[PDB]
Amino acid sequence: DELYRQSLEIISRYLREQATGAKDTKPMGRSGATSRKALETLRRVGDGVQRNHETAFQGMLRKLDIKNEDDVKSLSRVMIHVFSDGVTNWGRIVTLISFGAFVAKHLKTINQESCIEPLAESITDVLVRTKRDWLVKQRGWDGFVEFFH
Ligand SMILES: Cc1cc(OCCCc2c3n(c4c(-c5c(C)nn(C)c5C)c(Cl)ccc24)CCCN(c2cccc4c(C(=O)O)cn(C)c24)C3=O)cc(C)c1Cl
Repeated sequence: DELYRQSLEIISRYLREQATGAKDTKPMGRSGATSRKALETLRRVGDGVQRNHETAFQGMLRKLDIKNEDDVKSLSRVMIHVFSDGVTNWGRIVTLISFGAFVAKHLKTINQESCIEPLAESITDVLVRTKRDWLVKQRGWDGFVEFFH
């Protein structure tokens, strides 16, 4: 119940603060410090990988044809297909979240900023439902931060 809350918190914060250039006006909620270290890891690595995959991400966005929140409810299935099953590791996870961050930037640009919030949820939903057991075998986000030092 709570690990989903933690992950969702991190992703929503990262996506918003990537979309807007701001750094939030408060700290984090319950389990806040681990979530902060995760968010700063994201700050570094997400921008790096987004720069590396600018071409593929930008062409995919060119395809995705996103207009409103209904598009958000219809994109989760493409996200699931691309993230699917097979090789599981932290790099693919940060890549998931990083494409979420680019999508959030774009949504703010088209003034459809309100769609950033369901997006994160969808990401987070797909993130837990598909990797839950493995995440606990990584003691959650602890495996994340320690991996990326
Ligand atoms: C529609 C949508 C999806 C989203 O993300 C879904 C998963 C992330 C993603 C992947 N990929 C994406 C691509 C993409 C496509 C399609 N083609 N190319 C060349 C790229 C870069 C795009 Cl454009 C956007 C997101 C992703 C494919 C290549 C990277 N990867 C990958 C595959 C296999 C092994 C490894 C690997 C290792 O070695 O362990 C490390 N990673 C990075 C690997 C992906 O799973 C997110 C949101 C919010 C939305 Cl709404």
